[PDB]
Amino acid sequence: PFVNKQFNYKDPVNGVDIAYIKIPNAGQMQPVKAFKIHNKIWVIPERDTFTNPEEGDLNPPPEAKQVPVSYYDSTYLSTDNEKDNYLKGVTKLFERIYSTDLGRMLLTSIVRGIPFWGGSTIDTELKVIDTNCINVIQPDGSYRSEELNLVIIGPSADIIQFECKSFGHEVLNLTRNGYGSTQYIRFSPDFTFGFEEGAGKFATDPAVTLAHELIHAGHRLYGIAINPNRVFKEVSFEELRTFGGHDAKFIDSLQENEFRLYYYNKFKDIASTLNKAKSIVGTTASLQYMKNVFKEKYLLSEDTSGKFSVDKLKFDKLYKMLTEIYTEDNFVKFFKVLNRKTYLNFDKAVFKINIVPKVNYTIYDGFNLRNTNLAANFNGQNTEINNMNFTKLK
Ligand code: NI
Ligand SMILES: [Zn+2]
Repeated sequence: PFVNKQFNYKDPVNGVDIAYIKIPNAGQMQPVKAFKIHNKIWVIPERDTFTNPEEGDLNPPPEAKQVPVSYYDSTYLSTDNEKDNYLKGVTKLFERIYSTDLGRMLLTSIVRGIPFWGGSTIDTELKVIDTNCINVIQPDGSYRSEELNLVIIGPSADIIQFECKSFGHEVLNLTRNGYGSTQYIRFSPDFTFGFEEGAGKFATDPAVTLAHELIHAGHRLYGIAINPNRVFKEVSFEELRTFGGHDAKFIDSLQENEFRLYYYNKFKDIASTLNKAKSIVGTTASLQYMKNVFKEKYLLSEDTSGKFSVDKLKFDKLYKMLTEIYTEDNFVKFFKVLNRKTYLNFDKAVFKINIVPKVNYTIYDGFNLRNTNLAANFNGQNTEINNMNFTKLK
Protein backbone atom coordinates (compact mmCIF):
# COMPACT_ATOMS: atom_id res chain seq x y z
CA PRO A 1 0.00 0.00 0.00
CA PHE A 2 1.13 3.47 0.95
CA VAL A 3 4.87 2.78 0.60
CA ASN A 4 6.32 5.46 2.87
CA LYS A 5 9.93 4.88 1.76
CA GLN A 6 11.23 5.52 -1.75
CA PHE A 7 13.69 2.66 -2.18
CA ASN A 8 16.61 2.58 -4.57
CA TYR A 9 17.92 -0.87 -5.40
CA LYS A 10 21.44 0.07 -4.27
CA ASP A 11 20.25 1.45 -0.93
CA PRO A 12 22.34 -0.06 1.89
CA VAL A 13 21.00 -3.13 3.69
CA ASN A 14 19.65 -2.58 7.20
CA GLY A 15 18.27 -6.01 8.06
CA VAL A 16 14.81 -4.56 8.65
CA ASP A 17 13.18 -3.26 5.45
CA ILE A 18 16.19 -3.74 3.16
CA ALA A 19 17.76 -7.15 3.55
CA TYR A 20 19.20 -10.28 2.02
CA ILE A 21 16.74 -13.12 2.48
CA LYS A 22 16.20 -16.78 1.75
CA ILE A 23 12.90 -18.31 0.65
CA PRO A 24 11.51 -21.39 2.49
CA ASN A 25 11.81 -23.29 -0.79
CA ALA A 26 14.19 -26.16 -0.10
CA GLY A 27 17.70 -26.06 -1.51
CA GLN A 28 20.64 -23.86 -0.55
CA MET A 29 19.74 -20.81 -2.64
CA GLN A 30 21.97 -17.76 -2.58
CA PRO A 31 20.32 -15.06 -0.48
CA VAL A 32 18.67 -12.35 -2.58
CA LYS A 33 18.19 -8.66 -1.86
CA ALA A 34 14.59 -7.81 -0.93
CA PHE A 35 12.64 -4.70 0.08
CA LYS A 36 9.83 -4.51 2.61
CA ILE A 37 7.49 -1.90 1.13
CA HIS A 38 4.68 -2.22 3.65
CA ASN A 39 3.85 -4.31 6.70
CA LYS A 40 3.66 -7.94 5.54
CA ILE A 41 4.59 -7.04 1.93
CA TRP A 42 7.98 -7.53 0.27
CA VAL A 43 9.38 -6.99 -3.22
CA ILE A 44 12.12 -9.22 -4.63
CA PRO A 45 13.55 -7.82 -7.89
CA GLU A 46 14.78 -11.20 -9.15
CA ARG A 47 13.49 -13.66 -11.72
CA ASP A 48 11.63 -16.37 -9.81
CA THR A 49 13.86 -19.44 -9.97
CA PHE A 50 12.99 -20.19 -6.36
CA THR A 51 9.33 -21.12 -5.81
CA ASN A 52 9.21 -24.17 -8.11
CA PRO A 53 12.14 -26.65 -8.29
CA GLU A 54 11.11 -27.64 -11.83
CA GLU A 55 11.25 -24.02 -12.99
CA GLY A 56 14.80 -22.97 -12.18
CA ASP A 57 16.14 -22.00 -15.60
CA LEU A 58 15.19 -19.01 -17.73
CA ASN A 59 16.07 -20.22 -21.22
CA PRO A 60 13.24 -20.77 -23.71
CA PRO A 61 12.38 -24.49 -23.92
CA PRO A 62 12.56 -26.06 -27.41
CA GLU A 63 8.75 -26.22 -27.67
CA ALA A 64 8.08 -22.76 -26.21
CA LYS A 65 4.92 -20.93 -27.24
CA GLN A 66 5.73 -17.91 -29.42
CA VAL A 67 4.88 -14.23 -29.05
CA PRO A 68 2.36 -12.98 -28.11
CA VAL A 69 1.43 -16.00 -25.98
CA SER A 70 4.81 -16.20 -24.23
CA TYR A 71 7.99 -14.14 -24.18
CA TYR A 72 11.51 -15.20 -23.21
CA ASP A 73 14.72 -13.35 -22.33
CA SER A 74 17.04 -15.14 -19.89
CA THR A 75 18.77 -11.83 -19.21
CA TYR A 76 15.74 -9.72 -18.28
CA LEU A 77 16.09 -8.46 -14.69
CA SER A 78 19.74 -9.48 -14.33
CA THR A 79 21.30 -6.05 -13.73
CA ASP A 80 21.22 -3.57 -10.87
CA ASN A 81 19.66 -0.91 -13.09
CA GLU A 82 16.84 -3.19 -14.24
CA LYS A 83 16.17 -4.21 -10.65
CA ASP A 84 16.03 -0.59 -9.57
CA ASN A 85 13.54 0.20 -12.33
CA TYR A 86 11.53 -2.90 -11.41
CA LEU A 87 11.37 -1.92 -7.76
CA LYS A 88 10.31 1.62 -8.66
CA GLY A 89 7.74 0.35 -11.17
CA VAL A 90 6.16 -2.09 -8.73
CA THR A 91 6.05 0.59 -6.05
CA LYS A 92 4.33 3.06 -8.36
CA LEU A 93 1.66 0.49 -9.21
CA PHE A 94 0.94 -0.06 -5.52
CA GLU A 95 0.44 3.68 -5.11
CA ARG A 96 -1.91 3.70 -8.10
CA ILE A 97 -4.00 0.89 -6.61
CA TYR A 98 -3.91 2.49 -3.14
CA SER A 99 -5.15 5.78 -4.60
CA THR A 100 -8.54 4.15 -5.22
CA ASP A 101 -10.97 3.39 -2.41
CA LEU A 102 -11.26 -0.12 -3.81
CA GLY A 103 -7.52 -0.71 -3.83
CA ARG A 104 -7.24 0.73 -0.35
CA MET A 105 -9.79 -1.85 0.79
CA LEU A 106 -8.05 -4.72 -1.03
CA LEU A 107 -4.58 -3.88 0.26
CA THR A 108 -6.02 -3.64 3.77
CA SER A 109 -7.64 -7.08 3.43
CA ILE A 110 -4.34 -8.46 2.20
CA VAL A 111 -2.33 -7.09 5.15
CA ARG A 112 -4.94 -8.50 7.55
CA GLY A 113 -4.88 -11.89 5.80
CA ILE A 114 -2.07 -13.43 7.85
CA PRO A 115 -1.75 -17.12 6.92
CA PHE A 116 -3.20 -19.25 9.72
CA TRP A 117 -0.89 -20.77 12.32
CA GLY A 118 -1.71 -24.40 11.57
CA GLY A 119 1.82 -25.77 11.66
CA SER A 120 1.69 -27.94 14.78
CA THR A 121 0.72 -31.61 15.07
CA ILE A 122 -0.55 -31.00 18.60
CA ASP A 123 -4.14 -29.80 18.12
CA THR A 124 -3.73 -27.66 21.22
CA GLU A 125 -0.59 -25.86 20.07
CA LEU A 126 -0.56 -22.88 17.73
CA LYS A 127 2.44 -22.88 15.41
CA VAL A 128 3.48 -20.92 12.33
CA ILE A 129 3.89 -22.80 9.06
CA ASP A 130 7.52 -22.43 7.95
CA THR A 131 6.59 -21.87 4.31
CA ASN A 132 4.70 -18.70 5.30
CA CYS A 133 7.95 -17.03 6.37
CA ILE A 134 11.18 -15.78 4.89
CA ASN A 135 14.58 -16.00 6.52
CA VAL A 136 16.14 -12.57 6.90
CA ILE A 137 19.93 -12.34 7.27
CA GLN A 138 21.08 -10.48 10.39
CA PRO A 139 24.31 -8.52 10.93
CA ASP A 140 26.14 -11.56 12.31
CA GLY A 141 25.05 -13.70 9.39
CA SER A 142 22.44 -15.56 11.40
CA TYR A 143 18.89 -15.78 10.09
CA ARG A 144 15.69 -14.42 11.57
CA SER A 145 12.39 -15.96 10.48
CA GLU A 146 9.83 -13.32 9.51
CA GLU A 147 6.15 -13.86 8.72
CA LEU A 148 4.79 -12.17 5.60
CA ASN A 149 1.66 -12.26 3.46
CA LEU A 150 2.79 -11.18 0.04
CA VAL A 151 5.88 -11.13 -2.13
CA ILE A 152 6.08 -9.50 -5.55
CA ILE A 153 8.79 -11.31 -7.51
CA GLY A 154 10.05 -11.21 -11.10
CA PRO A 155 8.64 -13.73 -13.58
CA SER A 156 10.16 -17.15 -14.19
CA ALA A 157 11.23 -18.27 -17.68
CA ASP A 158 8.11 -17.02 -19.49
CA ILE A 159 8.38 -13.30 -18.74
CA ILE A 160 4.70 -12.57 -19.36
CA GLN A 161 3.24 -15.49 -17.41
CA PHE A 162 2.09 -13.67 -14.26
CA GLU A 163 0.48 -15.66 -11.45
CA CYS A 164 0.20 -16.31 -7.74
CA LYS A 165 2.49 -19.03 -6.47
CA SER A 166 2.59 -20.40 -2.95
CA PHE A 167 4.26 -23.23 -1.07
CA GLY A 168 2.08 -26.25 -0.44
CA HIS A 169 1.72 -28.35 2.68
CA GLU A 170 2.26 -32.12 2.74
CA VAL A 171 -1.36 -32.68 3.80
CA LEU A 172 -3.05 -29.28 4.12
CA ASN A 173 -4.57 -27.48 1.13
CA LEU A 174 -3.73 -24.02 2.43
CA THR A 175 -5.30 -21.90 -0.32
CA ARG A 176 -8.52 -23.91 -0.14
CA ASN A 177 -9.03 -24.80 3.52
CA GLY A 178 -9.40 -21.30 4.95
CA TYR A 179 -5.83 -21.23 6.28
CA GLY A 180 -4.12 -19.20 3.60
CA SER A 181 -0.46 -19.16 2.63
CA THR A 182 2.10 -16.50 1.76
CA GLN A 183 1.54 -15.51 -1.84
CA TYR A 184 4.35 -14.95 -4.33
CA ILE A 185 3.18 -12.98 -7.33
CA ARG A 186 5.27 -13.43 -10.44
CA PHE A 187 4.87 -10.03 -12.05
CA SER A 188 6.68 -7.49 -14.18
CA PRO A 189 5.91 -3.76 -14.54
CA ASP A 190 8.18 -3.65 -17.58
CA PHE A 191 5.84 -5.28 -20.07
CA THR A 192 2.13 -5.18 -20.79
CA PHE A 193 -0.44 -6.82 -23.04
CA GLY A 194 -2.55 -5.59 -25.92
CA PHE A 195 -6.25 -6.01 -26.67
CA GLU A 196 -8.54 -4.74 -29.40
CA GLU A 197 -11.58 -2.55 -28.78
CA GLY A 198 -9.57 -1.57 -38.30
CA ALA A 199 -10.18 -1.63 -34.54
CA GLY A 200 -7.73 0.28 -32.36
CA LYS A 201 -4.90 -1.59 -30.64
CA PHE A 202 -4.83 -0.80 -26.92
CA ALA A 203 -2.60 -1.69 -23.99
CA THR A 204 -3.69 -3.02 -20.61
CA ASP A 205 -2.83 -0.73 -17.72
CA PRO A 206 -0.27 -2.64 -15.60
CA ALA A 207 -2.10 -1.49 -12.45
CA VAL A 208 -5.12 -3.51 -13.57
CA THR A 209 -2.89 -6.53 -14.20
CA LEU A 210 -1.32 -6.22 -10.76
CA ALA A 211 -4.72 -5.68 -9.12
CA HIS A 212 -5.90 -8.87 -10.83
CA GLU A 213 -3.12 -10.87 -9.19
CA LEU A 214 -3.73 -9.13 -5.86
CA ILE A 215 -7.32 -10.34 -6.04
CA HIS A 216 -6.11 -13.91 -6.58
CA ALA A 217 -3.73 -13.32 -3.67
CA GLY A 218 -6.65 -12.24 -1.49
CA HIS A 219 -8.58 -15.43 -2.22
CA ARG A 220 -5.47 -17.47 -1.51
CA LEU A 221 -4.55 -15.62 1.70
CA TYR A 222 -8.01 -16.34 3.14
CA GLY A 223 -7.87 -19.95 1.92
CA ILE A 224 -10.97 -19.59 -0.25
CA ALA A 225 -9.44 -20.06 -3.70
CA ILE A 226 -11.39 -22.32 -6.06
CA ASN A 227 -9.64 -25.43 -7.36
CA PRO A 228 -8.53 -24.66 -10.94
CA ASN A 229 -10.10 -27.96 -12.01
CA ARG A 230 -13.50 -26.30 -11.53
CA VAL A 231 -14.41 -24.63 -14.82
CA PHE A 232 -17.38 -23.27 -16.75
CA LYS A 233 -17.93 -23.02 -20.51
CA GLU A 234 -13.94 -23.23 -20.70
CA VAL A 235 -12.49 -20.91 -18.05
CA SER A 236 -11.82 -21.66 -14.39
CA PHE A 237 -14.30 -20.53 -11.75
CA GLU A 238 -11.40 -18.81 -10.00
CA GLU A 239 -10.57 -16.75 -13.10
CA LEU A 240 -14.17 -15.84 -13.95
CA ARG A 241 -14.94 -14.47 -10.48
CA THR A 242 -11.62 -12.62 -10.39
CA PHE A 243 -12.15 -11.04 -13.79
CA GLY A 244 -15.78 -10.20 -12.96
CA GLY A 245 -18.23 -8.24 -15.08
CA HIS A 246 -20.01 -9.82 -18.03
CA ASP A 247 -18.24 -13.18 -17.91
CA ALA A 248 -19.09 -13.78 -14.25
CA LYS A 249 -22.57 -14.78 -15.44
CA PHE A 250 -21.13 -18.08 -16.67
CA ILE A 251 -20.50 -19.13 -13.07
CA ASP A 252 -23.12 -21.61 -11.88
CA SER A 253 -25.09 -20.07 -8.98
CA LEU A 254 -25.49 -23.42 -7.22
CA GLN A 255 -21.77 -24.17 -7.46
CA GLU A 256 -21.18 -20.71 -6.00
CA ASN A 257 -23.36 -21.49 -2.99
CA GLU A 258 -21.61 -24.83 -2.53
CA PHE A 259 -18.28 -23.08 -2.00
CA ARG A 260 -19.66 -20.28 0.19
CA LEU A 261 -21.08 -22.95 2.48
CA TYR A 262 -17.90 -25.02 2.24
CA TYR A 263 -15.65 -22.14 3.24
CA TYR A 264 -18.14 -21.14 5.89
CA ASN A 265 -17.50 -24.46 7.60
CA LYS A 266 -13.77 -23.98 7.06
CA PHE A 267 -13.86 -20.71 9.00
CA LYS A 268 -15.80 -22.48 11.76
CA ASP A 269 -13.10 -25.12 12.07
CA ILE A 270 -10.51 -22.37 12.43
CA ALA A 271 -12.53 -20.80 15.26
CA SER A 272 -12.77 -24.13 17.08
CA THR A 273 -9.02 -24.67 16.70
CA LEU A 274 -8.48 -21.23 18.23
CA ASN A 275 -10.73 -22.09 21.17
CA LYS A 276 -8.96 -25.41 21.73
CA ALA A 277 -5.52 -23.78 21.84
CA LYS A 278 -3.32 -24.00 24.93
CA SER A 279 0.29 -23.65 23.76
CA ILE A 280 2.06 -21.36 21.31
CA VAL A 281 5.50 -21.46 19.69
CA GLY A 282 7.71 -18.44 19.09
CA THR A 283 8.65 -15.30 20.98
CA THR A 284 7.10 -11.88 20.32
CA ALA A 285 3.61 -13.34 20.01
CA SER A 286 1.34 -14.16 22.93
CA LEU A 287 -1.37 -16.73 22.21
CA GLN A 288 -3.93 -14.04 23.06
CA TYR A 289 -2.35 -11.68 20.53
CA MET A 290 -2.49 -14.30 17.78
CA LYS A 291 -6.04 -15.36 18.59
CA ASN A 292 -6.86 -11.67 18.23
CA VAL A 293 -4.98 -11.44 14.94
CA PHE A 294 -7.11 -14.25 13.52
CA LYS A 295 -10.25 -12.83 15.09
CA GLU A 296 -9.39 -9.73 13.05
CA LYS A 297 -8.67 -11.70 9.89
CA TYR A 298 -11.75 -13.93 9.81
CA LEU A 299 -13.97 -11.33 11.51
CA LEU A 300 -14.82 -13.75 14.30
CA SER A 301 -17.24 -13.01 17.12
CA GLU A 302 -15.88 -13.26 20.66
CA ASP A 303 -18.02 -13.68 23.77
CA THR A 304 -17.33 -12.49 27.32
CA SER A 305 -15.64 -15.81 28.07
CA GLY A 306 -13.22 -15.30 25.18
CA LYS A 307 -14.69 -18.03 22.99
CA PHE A 308 -14.66 -17.64 19.20
CA SER A 309 -17.43 -18.33 16.69
CA VAL A 310 -18.26 -17.38 13.10
CA ASP A 311 -20.98 -14.77 12.57
CA LYS A 312 -22.83 -15.72 9.37
CA LEU A 313 -23.59 -12.05 8.74
CA LYS A 314 -19.97 -10.96 9.13
CA PHE A 315 -18.87 -13.97 7.11
CA ASP A 316 -21.23 -13.09 4.27
CA LYS A 317 -19.89 -9.53 4.16
CA LEU A 318 -16.26 -10.67 4.13
CA TYR A 319 -16.86 -13.41 1.56
CA LYS A 320 -18.72 -11.04 -0.78
CA MET A 321 -15.97 -8.44 -0.44
CA LEU A 322 -13.25 -10.95 -1.31
CA THR A 323 -15.05 -12.69 -4.16
CA GLU A 324 -17.60 -10.24 -5.59
CA ILE A 325 -16.39 -6.72 -4.78
CA TYR A 326 -12.68 -7.23 -5.44
CA THR A 327 -12.78 -7.86 -9.20
CA GLU A 328 -10.75 -6.69 -12.19
CA ASP A 329 -13.98 -5.29 -13.62
CA ASN A 330 -14.49 -3.10 -10.56
CA PHE A 331 -10.87 -1.89 -10.61
CA VAL A 332 -11.29 -0.83 -14.23
CA LYS A 333 -14.27 1.28 -13.14
CA PHE A 334 -12.23 2.95 -10.39
CA PHE A 335 -9.20 3.63 -12.61
CA LYS A 336 -11.47 4.78 -15.44
CA VAL A 337 -9.20 3.09 -17.99
CA LEU A 338 -9.96 0.96 -21.02
CA ASN A 339 -9.78 -2.81 -20.55
CA ARG A 340 -10.76 -5.86 -22.59
CA LYS A 341 -14.43 -6.77 -22.04
CA THR A 342 -14.07 -10.55 -21.82
CA TYR A 343 -11.60 -12.75 -19.96
CA LEU A 344 -10.32 -14.69 -22.98
CA ASN A 345 -8.18 -12.52 -25.26
CA PHE A 346 -8.14 -13.62 -28.90
CA ASP A 347 -6.16 -10.62 -30.14
CA LYS A 348 -3.12 -10.65 -27.90
CA ALA A 349 -0.07 -8.43 -28.23
CA VAL A 350 2.95 -7.80 -26.01
CA PHE A 351 4.77 -4.52 -25.49
CA LYS A 352 7.86 -3.33 -23.67
CA ILE A 353 7.00 -0.30 -21.50
CA ASN A 354 8.56 2.01 -18.90
CA ILE A 355 6.18 3.22 -16.19
CA VAL A 356 8.78 4.87 -13.96
CA PRO A 357 9.36 8.23 -15.69
CA LYS A 358 6.66 10.75 -14.76
CA VAL A 359 6.35 11.84 -18.38
CA ASN A 360 5.20 8.30 -19.21
CA TYR A 361 2.80 7.21 -16.49
CA THR A 362 1.43 8.61 -13.24
CA ILE A 363 -0.14 7.27 -10.06
CA TYR A 364 -3.39 9.06 -10.84
CA ASP A 365 -3.70 8.81 -14.64
CA GLY A 366 -1.68 5.77 -15.69
CA PHE A 367 -0.86 6.30 -19.38
CA ASN A 368 -3.75 8.71 -19.96
CA LEU A 369 -1.93 11.76 -18.63
CA ARG A 370 -4.20 14.72 -17.91
CA ASN A 371 -3.37 17.99 -19.68
CA THR A 372 -1.70 16.21 -22.58
CA ASN A 373 -3.17 14.95 -25.83
CA LEU A 374 -3.14 11.51 -24.18
CA ALA A 375 -5.87 12.45 -21.70
CA ALA A 376 -8.88 11.89 -23.94
CA ASN A 377 -10.32 8.73 -25.49
CA PHE A 378 -7.79 6.53 -23.70
CA ASN A 379 -5.22 7.88 -26.17
CA GLY A 380 -2.55 7.05 -23.61
CA GLN A 381 -3.45 3.36 -23.84
CA ASN A 382 -3.73 3.46 -27.62
CA THR A 383 -0.55 1.76 -28.83
CA GLU A 384 -0.62 3.67 -32.12
CA ILE A 385 -1.42 7.13 -30.73
CA ASN A 386 0.97 6.79 -27.78
CA ASN A 387 3.52 4.80 -29.76
CA MET A 388 6.59 6.05 -27.89
CA ASN A 389 5.38 4.28 -24.75
CA PHE A 390 4.76 0.87 -26.32
CA THR A 391 7.49 -1.08 -28.09
CA LYS A 392 5.94 -4.14 -29.71
CA LEU A 393 7.91 -7.35 -29.21
CA LYS A 394 5.58 -9.06 -31.66
NI1 NI B 1 -23.53 -12.03 -22.96
ZN1 LIG C 1 -6.02 -14.70 -13.18
